[PDB]
Amino acid sequence: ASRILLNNGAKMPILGLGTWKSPPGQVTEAVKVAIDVGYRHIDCAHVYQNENEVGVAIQEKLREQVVKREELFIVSKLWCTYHEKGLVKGACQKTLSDLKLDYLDLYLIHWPTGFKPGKEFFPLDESGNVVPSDTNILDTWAAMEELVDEGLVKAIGISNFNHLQVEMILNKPGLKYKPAVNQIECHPYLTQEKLIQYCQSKGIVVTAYSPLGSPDRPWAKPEDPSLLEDPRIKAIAAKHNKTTAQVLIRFPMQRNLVVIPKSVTPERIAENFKVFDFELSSQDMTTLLSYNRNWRVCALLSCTSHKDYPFHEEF
Ligand SMILES: NC(=O)c1ccc[n+]([C@@H]2O[C@H](COP(=O)([O-])OP(=O)(O)OC[C@H]3O[C@@H](n4cnc5c(N)ncnc54)[C@H](OP(=O)(O)O)[C@@H]3O)[C@@H](O)[C@H]2O)c1
Ligand SMILES: CC1=C(CC(=O)O)c2cc(F)ccc2/C1=C\c1ccc([S@@](C)=O)cc1
Repeated sequence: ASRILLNNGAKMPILGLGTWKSPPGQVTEAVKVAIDVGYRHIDCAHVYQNENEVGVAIQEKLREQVVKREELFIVSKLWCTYHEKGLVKGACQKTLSDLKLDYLDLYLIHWPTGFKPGKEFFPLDESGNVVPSDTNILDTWAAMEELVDEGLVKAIGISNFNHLQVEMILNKPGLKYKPAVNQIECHPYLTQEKLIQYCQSKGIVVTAYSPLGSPDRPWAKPEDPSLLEDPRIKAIAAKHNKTTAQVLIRFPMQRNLVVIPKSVTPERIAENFKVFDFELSSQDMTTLLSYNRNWRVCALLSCTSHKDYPFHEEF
């Protein structure tokens, strides 16, 4: 069952390709291979610094008539330095330009935290803390809504929002378009039951990022755990004649989540897609859920004093 119906009426493929850390000289081939082997959803962001190269791939596959534009589901994200209402459209248009698209299927507020505008993605002061902007979630949301009305994006959503921040938007005076998606970190070590149930209860689809535990994240430490090497998960994969990665990808799918594993390795791109031919039992699902440790690999530790930092709240 390969697409989920969003609250904007569009169908989103439940498996997509992640692109954070995909080197610019490797990501065009990664996305080409992905489309060839059946991916129809690509997760992008301006801050990843590789959208031009992602776009080359998409355009070549459209030109080759491997796929039609309406069959693709392209996602990107508004970076923190563009939260001011007057900057949102230009940020979207830069992403559209780089991706070689005339619309996005989904555009997310990447984080609830606005930063001072400028050339620096992470403008810093002396204490190691980010320089905020005096922007707020609701005004940025209104600017996102304008993108729908101007035809630049088919759906808007959020990422890394806690349930109180989602509630803020849902309670917005004059709300025109509800968020379609909340994209959050989710894997067996950070199972997210409370936030997922909240979002799903509101008709908001959850996308699970870092489903393999982001082993390539640049701040990984040698003592940190590794989902791909967890012998309990290895054992579940063996029972099914699948890889650990395949179990880690199938897991969120069975929770009615979208999942976006990243790879630049052609064999793994193909492996990661081969997750529609097996099912985890309910007992296996509950067992995987039992591995939760509240272990977050993307904690945005330079922004813990920002007024809108999302991870002080329980969920
Ligand atoms: N919204 C947000 O704030 C946010 C935050 C984080 C991530 N995301 C999105 O979510 C995507 C996925 O998360 P992520 O990039 O953090 O990490 P991930 O998908 O959990 O893990 C990617 C790592 O796993 C490796 N890998 C992939 N498939 C494998 C397989 N079958 N066997 C063994 N190793 C495998 C990759 O290696 P190779 O590439 O070398 O094959 C890479 O090192 C991102 O790329 C981005 O699109 C969003
Ligand atoms: C969590 C995270 C992500 C993941 C993502 O969105 O997919 C990311 C992606 C990028 F392209 C660049 C930075 C980040 C980041 C956190 C982070 C990194 C360095 C700093 S420096 C200011 O010390 C601060 C925060």
